[PDB]
Amino acid sequence: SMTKTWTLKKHFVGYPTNSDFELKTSELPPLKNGEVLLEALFLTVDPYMRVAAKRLKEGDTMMGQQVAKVVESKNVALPKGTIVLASPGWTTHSISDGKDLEKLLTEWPDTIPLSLALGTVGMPGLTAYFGLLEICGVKGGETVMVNAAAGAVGSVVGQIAKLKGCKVVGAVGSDEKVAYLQKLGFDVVFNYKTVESLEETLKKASPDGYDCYFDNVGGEFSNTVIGQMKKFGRIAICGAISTYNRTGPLPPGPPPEIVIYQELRMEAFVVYRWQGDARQKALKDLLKWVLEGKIQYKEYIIEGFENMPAAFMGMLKGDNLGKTIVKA
Amino acid sequence: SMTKTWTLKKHFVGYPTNSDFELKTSELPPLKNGEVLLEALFLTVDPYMRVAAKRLKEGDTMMGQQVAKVVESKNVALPKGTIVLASPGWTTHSISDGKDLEKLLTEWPDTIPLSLALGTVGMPGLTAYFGLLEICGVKGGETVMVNAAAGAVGSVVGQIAKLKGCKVVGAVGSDEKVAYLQKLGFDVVFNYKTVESLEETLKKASPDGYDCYFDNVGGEFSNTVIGQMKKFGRIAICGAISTYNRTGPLPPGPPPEIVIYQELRMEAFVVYRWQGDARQKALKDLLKWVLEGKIQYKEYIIEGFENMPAAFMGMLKGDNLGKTIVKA
Ligand SMILES: CN(Cc1cnc2nc(N)nc(N)c2n1)c1ccc(C(=O)N[C@@H](CCC(=O)O)C(=O)O)cc1
Ligand SMILES: CN(Cc1cnc2nc(N)nc(N)c2n1)c1ccc(C(=O)N[C@@H](CCC(=O)O)C(=O)O)cc1
Ligand SMILES: [Cl-]
Ligand SMILES: [Cl-]
Ligand SMILES: [Cl-]
Ligand SMILES: [Cl-]
Ligand SMILES: [Cl-]
Ligand SMILES: [Cl-]
Ligand SMILES: [Cl-]
Ligand SMILES: [Cl-]
Ligand SMILES: [Cl-]
Ligand SMILES: [Cl-]
Ligand SMILES: [Cl-]
Repeated sequence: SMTKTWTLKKHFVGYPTNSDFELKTSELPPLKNGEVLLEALFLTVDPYMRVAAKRLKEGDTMMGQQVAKVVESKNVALPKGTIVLASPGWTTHSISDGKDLEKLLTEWPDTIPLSLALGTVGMPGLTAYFGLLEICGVKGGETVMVNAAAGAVGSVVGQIAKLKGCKVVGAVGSDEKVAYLQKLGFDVVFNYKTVESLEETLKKASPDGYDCYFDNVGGEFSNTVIGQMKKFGRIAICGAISTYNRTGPLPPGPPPEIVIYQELRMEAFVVYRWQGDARQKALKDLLKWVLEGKIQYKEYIIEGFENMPAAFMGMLKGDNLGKTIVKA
Repeated sequence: SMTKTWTLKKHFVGYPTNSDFELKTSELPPLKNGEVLLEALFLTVDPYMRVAAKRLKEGDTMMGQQVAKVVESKNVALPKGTIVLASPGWTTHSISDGKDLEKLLTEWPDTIPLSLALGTVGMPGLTAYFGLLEICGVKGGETVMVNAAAGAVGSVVGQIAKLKGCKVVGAVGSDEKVAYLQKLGFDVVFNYKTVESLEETLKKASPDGYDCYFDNVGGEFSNTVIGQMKKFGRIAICGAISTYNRTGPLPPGPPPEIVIYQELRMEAFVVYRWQGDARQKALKDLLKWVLEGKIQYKEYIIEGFENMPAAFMGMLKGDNLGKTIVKA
């Protein structure tokens, strides 16, 4: 069985470029007993891959998750036709012994795109769920600041916060994204590229400050928000996408006098802290909320495996409205 | 009755120098009913004063706490001879209505210097107690990193950590402070000014990394420690003394990739979060541990109120062995 694979040709320097990637074709070996052949249906690209790539050797396959189908099987538990979540990296076909696969929720209806299993009802949505509910620890009535708010993580954060009775202020990177989050029920949404002053916009959005900060961006954006956190405010550090492609030193941290006298609690997290049973319960909640209309979503589906680098680079730049997914 | 007062003549640039301070002599107003006249016995100088000074107007009294004796009284609860903690600033004599004064522990013995009420068995010791036990949440068997470790905060952090069954690594600025903390039972103590590599020294001190970081210093030192924190490691942000006297650009924040991958919890605190009740129980614990020999101490007593600016500057620069105190 042939396969195509995207490899890291050269470690990224700044933003990735086309030349940093190399497509290779190879033939996979026959299956051994207990193994399955997986055909990728949908492949995700996500900001963490800009960081995780630094641990690869040049020539290695780019890491990542996909929704795949078993197209040949010598595994009793995994017959032909089985849909799984797998992480063989950026490849069209792969062989698995089954150990590391995750199966689709049995509740998964044929009325919603399978690509959502990589987004809203997948690891980004779970990142939003646990970051907001357990790290921010919202109980209701808080004012929550969320950046990269039209991303797959941030848009779930804001919609769950509304369900919990919070006020939500969201920062986005385009005018279309403003309308999107307006439609989704955010209390305040602004385009951070076009406001005159981030400081003044955040102050008008919540004159008495912010209880919780769900931080995907980092850098100077976060320095500005930290200056508007209430005493004992909570920051959930999910990502720092404004920094991952840096070529020079990081910006200065926030003035320590602010952090100390406001007695801020800042905790970083990764979704895999929560184990399988907790993630399954949360995925079922996310799916129920989607089917009830309480969580809406947008996807940016790009056709063609050959476009996966372009998908990744466009996503890193914020060029796309909705979760970026490649359809094989 | 006359008083001498140290005022801020010029806002500090970098570290203070002598010409930034001005000593003034004035006559205090007569005592009204319910008031007491307080004579300073011991006055403390502490790093937070360097930051708090930025908010003063030129001519204002420098802020700070002292142990004082009631020498004239119209307040039945505070007869002449009563010893109190008071915060009138850097002044030899002051008037109080009594409302914010604190008597010492009832069981305070005459075998313990009164000046310890400004150190090990006072606000520095309480900062150490709550920061380590509640913000870091040590439970036993952890490895603790503490910097500015020979101050009253740091020395109490290390000795409480030892009595809880932790390993403690301390960073100090002089060889004499290395010997002091070695005698106090710190597992590893190093002079950060003379090591070839802070990264390598911290690695040798704890090859598997740090569970808890009690941080008084901040800046680049803390960025290095953050790269050696264990997964779910906890940072108690008490101070950032490396930034208080630092000219020029502020230091970069820590690499977000490390903070997020290690899922660190970083919380700032001030001792005033804990109300007078819980502070009293902690103070009793500290006194009992001093009397049992589980917490030892060293003070650097400078004679003469006229030497208080010099005491402050030497303390800021790390040049004094033991908590710096001025004896009036
Ligand atoms: C899979 N996962 C959890 C997660 C987080 N950090 C990791 N870091 C590493 N090194 N390795 C991992 N596997 C990893 N996984 C995810 C995936 C995507 C997003 C995320 O932020 N995605 C963007 C995608 C933006 C877009 O598609 O436009 C978003 O805003 O939702 C977060 C967590
Ligand atoms: C009173 N207190 C709490 C505290 C903290 N920050 C504040 N900040 C401000 N602006 N105002 C306050 N009153 C204040 N109080 C204290 C006092 C001293 C130390 C302290 O760290 N002292 C040094 C003294 C160092 C030395 O003498 O060498 C130490 O390391 O023990 C900490 C907290
Ligand atoms: Cl190119
Ligand atoms: Cl390499
Ligand atoms: Cl997987
Ligand atoms: Cl966005
Ligand atoms: Cl819930
Ligand atoms: Cl300065
Ligand atoms: Cl130090
Ligand atoms: Cl020290
Ligand atoms: Cl000594
Ligand atoms: Cl991880
Ligand atoms: Cl205890």
